[PDB]
Amino acid sequence: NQIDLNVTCRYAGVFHVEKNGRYSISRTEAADLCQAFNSTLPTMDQMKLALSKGFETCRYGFIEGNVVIPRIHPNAICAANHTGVYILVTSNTSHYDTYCFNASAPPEEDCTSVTDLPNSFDGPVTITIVNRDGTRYSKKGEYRTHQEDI
Ligand SMILES: Cc1cc(C(=O)N(C(C)C)C2CC2)no1
Repeated sequence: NQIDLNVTCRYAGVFHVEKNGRYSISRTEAADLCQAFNSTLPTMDQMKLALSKGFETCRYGFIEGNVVIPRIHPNAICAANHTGVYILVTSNTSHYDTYCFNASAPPEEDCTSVTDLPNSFDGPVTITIVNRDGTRYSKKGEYRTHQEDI
């Protein structure tokens, strides 16, 4: 009973979370997952400030109100070569990665590793945070509050 959560650097408190190496998070699960990191889904303004500090990914993820990809450099296979916060307009499907916002993180680029999941609750799952440098933090718990996300 295991969940892998790949996380990034934080930029103005904003970071990306990919679950189990595939698009697999619902919007309800995303809010709960960010809450386990004492975080919330970013607002569009928070995401734009993070972009300005150096944040970009090549993955769709929830923010408050939309699913987006922050882009700095144009790349044909990432958000159709767009720059800025690219907003997903048309999709059949509901599951993506998520972004999260932690207000207590440093104001600009923070590329230290994540070493805690501070607000998960009691449960049976081995949750492993996987940093980009491969370092891992694991703890037994749960973060999903909606049964249909389990
Ligand atoms: C202590 C401490 C802080 C971190 C860290 O990188 N975090 C990021 C994801 C905002 C916070 C939620 C735990 N890891 O350990």
